[PDB]
Amino acid sequence: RAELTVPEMRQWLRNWVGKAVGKAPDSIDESVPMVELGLSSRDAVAMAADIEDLTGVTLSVAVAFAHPTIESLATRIIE
Ligand SMILES: [Ca+2]
Ligand SMILES: [Ca+2]
Ligand SMILES: [Ca+2]
Ligand SMILES: [Ca+2]
Ligand SMILES: [Ca+2]
Repeated sequence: RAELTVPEMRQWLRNWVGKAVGKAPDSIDESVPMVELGLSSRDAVAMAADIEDLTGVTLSVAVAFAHPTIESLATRIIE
């Protein structure tokens, strides 16, 4: 119960996207492709750095685009 969980990772991603695009985190759709959320390439760089600070994982292009939705990405980062 101590480790970072998938619900926690999902929430953190919704918060991040919500702040980047100016929307309530609860309104961020976890099933759409993250390239359709209104994130910029600059956002991707910043989010990748923030994920590495949160989890110690350096996210590869391969992993991210093979898990291209918030819910699938969160599941793969943790799991
Ligand atoms: Ca923005
Ligand atoms: Ca707004
Ligand atoms: Ca859904
Ligand atoms: Ca660092
Ligand atoms: Ca791994």
